Amino acid sequence: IGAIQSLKRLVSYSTNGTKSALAKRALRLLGEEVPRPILPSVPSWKEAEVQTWLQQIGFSKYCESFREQQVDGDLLLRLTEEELQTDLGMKSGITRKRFFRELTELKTFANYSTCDRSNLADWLGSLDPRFRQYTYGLVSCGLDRSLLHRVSEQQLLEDCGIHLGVHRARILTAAREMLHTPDVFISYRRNSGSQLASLLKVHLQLHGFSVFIDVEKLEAGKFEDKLIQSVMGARNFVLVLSPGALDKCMQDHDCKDWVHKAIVTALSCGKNIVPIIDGFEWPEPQVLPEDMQAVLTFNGIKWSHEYQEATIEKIIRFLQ
Amino acid sequence: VQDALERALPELQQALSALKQAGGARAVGAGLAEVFQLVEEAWLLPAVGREVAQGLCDAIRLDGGLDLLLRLLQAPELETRVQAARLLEQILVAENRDRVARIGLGVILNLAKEREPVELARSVAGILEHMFKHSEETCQRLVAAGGLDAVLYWCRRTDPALLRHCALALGNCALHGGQAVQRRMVEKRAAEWLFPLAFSKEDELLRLHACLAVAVLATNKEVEREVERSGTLALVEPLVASLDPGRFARCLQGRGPDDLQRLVPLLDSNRLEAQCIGAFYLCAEAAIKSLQGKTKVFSDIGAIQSLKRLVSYSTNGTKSALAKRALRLLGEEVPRPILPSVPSWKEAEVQTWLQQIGFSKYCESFREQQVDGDLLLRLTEEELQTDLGMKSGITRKRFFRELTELKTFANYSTCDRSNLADWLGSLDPRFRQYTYGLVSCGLDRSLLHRVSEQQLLEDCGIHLGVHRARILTAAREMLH
Amino acid sequence: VQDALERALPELQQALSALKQAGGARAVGAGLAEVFQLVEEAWLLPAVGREVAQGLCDAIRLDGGLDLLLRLLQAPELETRVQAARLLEQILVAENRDRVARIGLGVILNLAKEREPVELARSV
Ligand SMILES: NC(=O)c1ccc[n+]([C@@H]2O[C@H](COP(=O)([O-])OP(=O)(O)OC[C@H]3O[C@@H](n4cnc5c(N)ncnc54)[C@H](O)[C@@H]3O)[C@@H](O)[C@H]2O)c1
Ligand SMILES: NC(=O)c1ccc[n+]([C@@H]2O[C@H](COP(=O)([O-])OP(=O)(O)OC[C@H]3O[C@@H](n4cnc5c(N)ncnc54)[C@H](O)[C@@H]3O)[C@@H](O)[C@H]2O)c1
Repeated sequence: IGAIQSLKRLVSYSTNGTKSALAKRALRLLGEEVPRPILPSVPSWKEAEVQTWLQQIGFSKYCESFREQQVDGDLLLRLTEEELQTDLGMKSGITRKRFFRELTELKTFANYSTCDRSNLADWLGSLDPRFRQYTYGLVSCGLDRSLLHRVSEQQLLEDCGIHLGVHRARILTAAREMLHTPDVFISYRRNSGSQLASLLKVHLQLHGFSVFIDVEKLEAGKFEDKLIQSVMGARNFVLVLSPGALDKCMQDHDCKDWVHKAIVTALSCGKNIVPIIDGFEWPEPQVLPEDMQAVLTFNGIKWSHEYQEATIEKIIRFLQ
Repeated sequence: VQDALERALPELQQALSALKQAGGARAVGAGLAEVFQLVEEAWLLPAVGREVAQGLCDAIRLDGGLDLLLRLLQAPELETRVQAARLLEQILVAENRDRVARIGLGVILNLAKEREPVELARSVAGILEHMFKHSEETCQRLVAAGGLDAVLYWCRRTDPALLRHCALALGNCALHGGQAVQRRMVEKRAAEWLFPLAFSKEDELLRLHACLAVAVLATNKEVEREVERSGTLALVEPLVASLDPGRFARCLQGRGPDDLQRLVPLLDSNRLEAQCIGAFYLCAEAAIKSLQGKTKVFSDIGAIQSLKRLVSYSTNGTKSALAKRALRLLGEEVPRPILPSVPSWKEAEVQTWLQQIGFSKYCESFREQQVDGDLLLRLTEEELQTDLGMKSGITRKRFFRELTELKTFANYSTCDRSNLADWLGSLDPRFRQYTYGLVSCGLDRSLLHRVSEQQLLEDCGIHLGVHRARILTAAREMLH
Repeated sequence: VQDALERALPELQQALSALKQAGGARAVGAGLAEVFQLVEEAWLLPAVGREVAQGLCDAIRLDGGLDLLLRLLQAPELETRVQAARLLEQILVAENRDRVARIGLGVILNLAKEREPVELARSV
């Protein structure tokens, strides 16, 4: 009767685990082997995936034909009548038409994530689910959603390779009728201030606040060429106070520590300094140099690791 | 080999009978601890305990203990719940994952809502991590429900192992999810939560798996804009440049051929960070497979020709050094970087370009015809078919794909007067192949407004009419 | 052919061990002068010292002395800076240039800003 090849098509094109498990059990209780589920990224196929796709659907005669010609997944999506007839030894047009039916079934169930920029396969699928075979043919010509209104019928015939004129008319009709300086600077300590600074940057960029990070990237000998351009452009300032944050800022009477440079630059600018305390006691005013003693008079915010959302909202209520 | 199996089967029989028989409050957790300790003893055997641990997981599955663990995950007590979760974490093999996809989905998903204790979350993150590796249907059922939100909330923690489990969970979900799964991750900003996971200087594996997840999300062309707006691609290349693959190859015992096929389209997706991640991982795992004797897997899958394309078309020193080290640790030679001045090529550079990309059969064909770089840029269908003995159109089409890749990365300084290649590149980066075809006709920026379609077809040799229409439209609307 | 290699390897081993061990203000520059004088003796051999100088640059690279020179280029003293620069000038072979492109970019670029003394600039 021929239910075995239909079960092989169920296994090789499965989007459900139950029918695939039942088809694998049905092919296991019979006398033949079970096939494998194919990799959907067909433009990412090498030669072995093409050979496996040949072995699973019933083209075992033409396995040596594609291997000598070195046909990968990029050449399988772009194969025509003449290359099947002359170069591949597939002289019969009925065998070629069965191969194009299997190619239609393959190019329906395919992942085009490596080349589709504007999600053209879902545009083709919203009209008719058999239109998704020309996704590679329209993407490989350089098209997207913003360029289909200037495409003609000859460009779909010759370049995109759409042989049916009804599909060309429907694609043209549907293409014509419905288509047409950071703000928050964060200084942190190298030892235990990286994760809290990155977490503050993520929770501020969830609300659209542009945040500059990587002070340590500018610690490669660049003295003041980019720190001034970062802080002068920064609308606000966040001082991550790790446990032991201002230890290296004590007795630094030569302006060598980078966190001390950030504090002196922020006090020279006069920006809104918002300290973030993560288990850190307030240091003495007299042990710090006189160019940074004003940081102890700003309204700091204590950090809670299990109640972070209200703390981030309190930070957002204390910014511009 | 089979002695550890005969030592470990009846002990787990007695332990699973004790778990099935006793239903107390503290002896059940003690039995779970005994089974989990025997699992720890099973996985820690050098080159023995892999098949032993797979057989013991098969013995747990065939006894019915997986349904017992699914019952104990719904227990109201916390201690037996965390021991049942930590026992279920270490037994998720490819035969158990089918059973968990059949029944166990929805029970672990119920534990994904309880997020406050750390001892649940450290194991449930690993359970979801290994359950993202099953299929695309399980990825859709976890992302559409509250399975992705649990990982994206647990990325806020400071646990140096739970963040590893979350990084591997997002990486496996990006590898095995699909189009709609990547859309529901990135539209819910899953790439932004990897930023503390890509920067944390406490662990080195954690940043690597975070940048792996970032690169696999960045291999999708409909996604790359929000990933560049996330800012996590800037931390990939200094991380790969600052580390050495030999130490991370000695630290890790490799991955199978199914997972090796996931690292290959990282190199052919024309993004710098994804190519660096793929070259680093294939170099480390090529060192692993060169310690063993199974280096024929890369020739069966085909990553060697992609590494040769990385070396022969390198614009970065780090990915080129990693690809040269990966090809050196294998059994073949490394290629040389080509000279970009293709109109300045003589015959020997053309022969070298043939030898580096896989046209060793046609090396004697171009030498007798005296094809230099000027004739290589101006080669067509008929000269390949008749004069060069390349009768097959599929071989000609592979040669034109390699010619497209060559004429994309080419120096035209000897003939381009008005910088036409940057004019072609500003529209579409695949338009730079016709730079020689438009310059060789005598054109520049001040003459494209009087060019017709027939002049682009016959003289410039543009075979695609869509590209002809776009070039004519851009020549008419913005030049003059 | 290989006699100059066997004469020049343990002397550079002792000299790079003296550069790695001593961290003074004037003996380090004397060790840099000894290494640079042996480099001058290495490049001035008729049709012999090419592969010999390449092997000695490989021996300097595999010992870790290139990172030592990159550390001494960030020294606050001027004399050890100019001897480290003049030593780094004569050892830039195609295998060393990969290491300098990996790490050494940005340290030499920092010396590109200091332009007034001639003894730095002639070597940089
Ligand atoms: N030390 C540990 O605690 C430990 C170690 C490993 C696994 N586990 C547990 O095991 C479960 C996951 O294991 P898995 O089996 O599903 O892994 P997996 O299938 O997801 O990863 C592939 C593994 O299979 C191996 N492999 C498969 N085919 C191979 C081949 N042809 N040649 C060489 N190697 C091949 C690879 O080496 C690789 O380790 C999890 O529960 C995990 O916690 C624990
Ligand atoms: N007298 C000196 O002080 C002296 C002389 C030479 C080099 N150096 C130093 O060496 C470094 C640069 O040397 P380099 O090796 O990088 O030079 P290079 O590679 O930039 O220049 C090419 C050199 O390699 C030789 N060469 C390479 N392949 C050859 C081949 N197949 N056949 C014949 N000759 C071949 C050439 O003769 C030529 O001298 C610098 O630091 C420079 O100061 C110093």
